[PDB]
Amino acid sequence: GAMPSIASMIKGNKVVVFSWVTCPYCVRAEKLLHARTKDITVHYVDKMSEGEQLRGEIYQAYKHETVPAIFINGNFIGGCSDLEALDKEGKLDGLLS
Repeated sequence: GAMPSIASMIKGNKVVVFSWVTCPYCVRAEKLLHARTKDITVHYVDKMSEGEQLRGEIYQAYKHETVPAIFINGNFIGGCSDLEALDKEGKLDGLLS
Protein backbone atom coordinates (compact mmCIF):
# COMPACT_ATOMS: atom_id res chain seq x y z
CA GLY A 1 0.00 0.00 0.00
CA ALA A 2 1.10 3.63 0.59
CA MET A 3 3.58 2.70 3.45
CA PRO A 4 6.77 0.77 2.26
CA SER A 5 7.72 -2.46 4.12
CA ILE A 6 9.09 -6.03 3.41
CA ALA A 7 8.50 -5.82 -0.41
CA SER A 8 11.92 -4.03 -0.74
CA MET A 9 13.82 -6.84 1.11
CA ILE A 10 12.90 -9.38 -1.65
CA LYS A 11 15.17 -7.51 -4.19
CA GLY A 12 18.35 -7.60 -1.98
CA ASN A 13 18.89 -11.43 -2.16
CA LYS A 14 18.07 -14.29 -4.60
CA VAL A 15 16.13 -16.23 -1.88
CA VAL A 16 14.32 -14.39 1.00
CA VAL A 17 12.40 -16.11 3.88
CA PHE A 18 10.17 -15.02 6.81
CA SER A 19 10.13 -17.62 9.68
CA TRP A 20 9.41 -17.94 13.44
CA VAL A 21 12.17 -19.47 15.67
CA THR A 22 9.44 -21.54 17.48
CA CYS A 23 7.95 -23.10 14.28
CA PRO A 24 8.84 -26.59 12.91
CA TYR A 25 8.04 -25.64 9.24
CA CYS A 26 10.61 -22.83 9.54
CA VAL A 27 13.28 -25.55 10.24
CA ARG A 28 11.96 -27.82 7.40
CA ALA A 29 12.69 -24.89 5.02
CA GLU A 30 15.96 -23.58 6.67
CA LYS A 31 17.45 -27.11 6.38
CA LEU A 32 16.62 -27.60 2.67
CA LEU A 33 17.54 -24.01 1.67
CA HIS A 34 21.08 -24.51 3.07
CA ALA A 35 21.15 -27.94 1.27
CA ARG A 36 20.27 -26.43 -2.20
CA THR A 37 22.06 -23.00 -2.09
CA LYS A 38 24.31 -20.46 -0.27
CA ASP A 39 22.23 -17.49 -1.63
CA ILE A 40 19.48 -17.36 1.09
CA THR A 41 18.51 -14.68 3.69
CA VAL A 42 15.89 -15.17 6.46
CA HIS A 43 14.11 -12.85 8.96
CA TYR A 44 12.59 -14.15 12.25
CA VAL A 45 9.37 -12.08 12.60
CA ASP A 46 8.62 -13.62 16.04
CA LYS A 47 11.74 -11.74 17.37
CA MET A 48 10.48 -8.45 15.80
CA SER A 49 8.22 -5.73 17.38
CA GLU A 50 7.06 -4.88 13.79
CA GLY A 51 6.39 -8.61 12.89
CA GLU A 52 2.59 -7.99 12.65
CA GLN A 53 3.30 -5.34 9.92
CA LEU A 54 5.53 -7.82 8.01
CA ARG A 55 2.66 -10.41 8.38
CA GLY A 56 0.20 -7.66 7.24
CA GLU A 57 2.19 -7.19 3.97
CA ILE A 58 1.68 -10.94 3.22
CA TYR A 59 -1.98 -11.05 4.37
CA GLN A 60 -3.18 -7.89 2.45
CA ALA A 61 -1.56 -9.25 -0.79
CA TYR A 62 -2.03 -13.09 -0.48
CA LYS A 63 -4.61 -13.64 2.42
CA HIS A 64 -2.16 -15.94 4.30
CA GLU A 65 -0.30 -15.68 7.64
CA THR A 66 1.29 -19.18 8.21
CA VAL A 67 5.13 -19.47 8.26
CA PRO A 68 7.54 -19.78 6.54
CA ALA A 69 6.71 -17.33 3.75
CA ILE A 70 9.28 -17.89 0.95
CA PHE A 71 10.33 -15.77 -2.08
CA ILE A 72 12.65 -16.40 -5.11
CA ASN A 73 13.55 -13.50 -7.51
CA GLY A 74 10.36 -11.69 -6.27
CA ASN A 75 8.13 -14.77 -7.07
CA PHE A 76 5.93 -16.20 -4.23
CA ILE A 77 6.31 -19.64 -2.52
CA GLY A 78 3.57 -20.44 0.08
CA GLY A 79 5.68 -22.64 2.45
CA CYS A 80 8.16 -25.54 2.79
CA SER A 81 5.48 -27.80 1.18
CA ASP A 82 5.21 -25.41 -1.86
CA LEU A 83 9.06 -25.25 -2.09
CA GLU A 84 9.48 -29.08 -1.92
CA ALA A 85 6.73 -29.52 -4.58
CA LEU A 86 9.23 -27.81 -6.98
CA ASP A 87 12.22 -29.85 -5.59
CA LYS A 88 10.33 -33.15 -6.25
CA GLU A 89 9.82 -32.08 -9.92
CA GLY A 90 13.32 -30.69 -10.75
CA LYS A 91 11.88 -27.12 -11.18
CA LEU A 92 13.47 -25.49 -8.07
CA ASP A 93 16.91 -26.21 -9.63
CA GLY A 94 15.71 -24.07 -12.60
CA LEU A 95 14.54 -21.21 -10.28
CA LEU A 96 17.76 -21.01 -8.15
CA SER A 97 20.12 -19.93 -11.05
